[PDB]
Amino acid sequence: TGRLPLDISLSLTRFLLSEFVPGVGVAFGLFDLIWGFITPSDWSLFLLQIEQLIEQRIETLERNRAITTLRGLADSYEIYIEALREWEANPNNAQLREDVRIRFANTDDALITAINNFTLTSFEIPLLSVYVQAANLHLSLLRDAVSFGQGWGLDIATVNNHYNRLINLIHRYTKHCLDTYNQGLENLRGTNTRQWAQFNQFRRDLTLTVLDIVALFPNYDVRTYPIQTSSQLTREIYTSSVIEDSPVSANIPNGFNRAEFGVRPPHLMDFMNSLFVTAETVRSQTVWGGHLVSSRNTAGNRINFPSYGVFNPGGAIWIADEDPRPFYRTLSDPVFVRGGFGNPHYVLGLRGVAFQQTGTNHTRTFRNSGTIDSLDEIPPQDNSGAPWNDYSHVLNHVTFVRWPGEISGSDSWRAPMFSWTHRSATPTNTIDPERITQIPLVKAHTLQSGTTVVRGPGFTGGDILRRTSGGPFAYTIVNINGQLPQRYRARIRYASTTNLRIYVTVAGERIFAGQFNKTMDTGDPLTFQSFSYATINTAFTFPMSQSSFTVGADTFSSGNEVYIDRFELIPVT
Repeated sequence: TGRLPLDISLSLTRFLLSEFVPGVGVAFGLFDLIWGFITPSDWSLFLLQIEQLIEQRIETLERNRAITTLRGLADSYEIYIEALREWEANPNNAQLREDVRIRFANTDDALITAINNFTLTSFEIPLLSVYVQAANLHLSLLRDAVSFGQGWGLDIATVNNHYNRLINLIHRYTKHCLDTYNQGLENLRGTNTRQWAQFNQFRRDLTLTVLDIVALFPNYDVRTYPIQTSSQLTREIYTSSVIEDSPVSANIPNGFNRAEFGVRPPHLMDFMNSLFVTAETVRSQTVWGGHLVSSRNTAGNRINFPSYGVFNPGGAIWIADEDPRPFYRTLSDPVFVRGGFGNPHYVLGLRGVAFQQTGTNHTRTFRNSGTIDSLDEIPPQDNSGAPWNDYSHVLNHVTFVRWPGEISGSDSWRAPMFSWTHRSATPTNTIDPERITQIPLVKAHTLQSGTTVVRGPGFTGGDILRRTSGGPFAYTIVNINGQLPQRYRARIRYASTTNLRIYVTVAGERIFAGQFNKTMDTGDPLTFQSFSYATINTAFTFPMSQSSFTVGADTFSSGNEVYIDRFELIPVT
């Protein structure tokens, strides 16, 4: 099915979040999930998805070559995997060492060629999801050369050069993907709701098939991540059947802008657990007219949002009240109905929607279910026969945009918009003594005054925090697994226009700090290279299994800019 690239990409994301371990495991994983699994016809569906979004097919001859190249890569990687497996079982065998060195080089060269072919082309945009797959495999292959090169018989300078290449290529490949994605998205920027639909489908599909993978490229830095690491994707993606399934552009002013207004501004993460909906009758059609969401932050404190649309507590429909299990699916029944000679105006709304719940698969219904299935847009990350366990995303929030055109001779537009977060972004923050644990700072529960959440540059997997003067950034509650006596060090992924002090406060008591360097200049676009890792030298323990953890930065002139993506806890053993 044409959904295959989304299915495959989310299964890969699942793997790269949950199985990034030292040894041959990642190499074997990529073979089992992608390169040994996808057929040529399957690779064609990767191209097809983006060709359809941008309404531009890749020119036939070049398209056929792309598929040939991908088939070539799978053949080359298969041979490498076999040599790698044989070598690992008997590493002192000189023949097996020579075989894996040669197969490594052959696959390296093939990927270099493939990536070049997908860059020097007028079809960079429709080739972008096969680019990200070739790039991903290349980073994995170089990680293997760094991890195993000495064992294979590569000399010190060779292994070091492959490491330097690996770090450079994380940058180059990130930069290609974001430049290409940014262009593609601007190309679809428009005026109308129909244009917004296509724009948002592109955003969503390329988040799932490209940006999610790019956000995990840093994990391939095996010198920075020499034990198992766990990432979280905290970005939201949006669905809206009212906007995306309408046969017509809504007759409303600035419809694109009004639809994009329903995307929440950057914020610390929160998780809906209550939803109440008011039905409105407009020009004879009953639709979703407004609603009330309530949520919990990562500390478990309640956040009560002002109601959306026109919400009346009386006769509200209960979808959820303080329910700890989120929804993984919507089944939407939109209505697009106009009169005829006299009354050419549309009502565009949601007549009914059913929600189905993670774990239980219980259904909660607004009026009735329909046949527009969110799983077609945001599919499971696995297939066990149970989407309610296999889901990739949970329903994080519901927004609502409206235009009461019935007042003034235009369309009656009532559009609920559904915000989905990747299940990796859990409603609480957990530190594990056997992992480098990555906690995006948007998983904080309170900002210091003067700290703002800003939209992420696109390659971090979500939003980031910014200050322009010295102070604490934000306050986080963490839950520590295992034995409190485990020592950790804190490592901060940051960008800064200035040298500065970065510190963490553990449980409100002790503050550990280091002096770190400027990484960029004021105004520079953020790239992979803008970010560095600040390792605070002092190892510490948590005094309680639930502890506060503050990240701050100090000792610089106001009007600089300091950005923090995430903190990491490294177990010291």
